[PDB]
Amino acid sequence: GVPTYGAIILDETLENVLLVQGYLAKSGWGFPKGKVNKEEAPHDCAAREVFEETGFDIKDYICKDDYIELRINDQLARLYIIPGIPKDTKFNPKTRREIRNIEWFSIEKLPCHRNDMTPKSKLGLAPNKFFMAIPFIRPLRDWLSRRFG
Ligand SMILES: CC(C)C(=O)/N=c1/[nH]nc([C@@H]2CCCO2)s1
Repeated sequence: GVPTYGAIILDETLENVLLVQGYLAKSGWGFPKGKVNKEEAPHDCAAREVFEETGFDIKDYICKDDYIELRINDQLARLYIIPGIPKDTKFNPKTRREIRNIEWFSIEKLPCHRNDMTPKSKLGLAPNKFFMAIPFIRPLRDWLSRRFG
């Protein structure tokens, strides 16, 4: 699978994260990210995708060693951690044919797993609008505990 790159943007209090909502198969909330172009460096891909999806330029704030990376279904997604961005920043996608909405979310209120259906004696997981973000939540909380406190 082609690698994807993006960002986890936090505010100045470290208790809110910026998520974006797409359409159709990307109809829920997730971190801004996308697929790398041929010959494009990881940091340049992350900045390009975040600016296309949010209108905010991270290039002068990326730190090379500060990211969370996951391999899901043999595809690799790497999100650079960007703290300290003011909550009154004006965010605007480049293409609203791809992005429905942009919002801050409390990290402590976000889910870190989906719920089962054991009350119905049925296998699988119940739907949740944060499905694309959920895999990053626990590793982000653990990263923030080790780096800050
Ligand atoms: C109404 C809208 C915000 C919403 O929830 N969209 C979803 N689309 N995909 C979902 C399911 C559950 C997780 C796996 O796929 S949830």
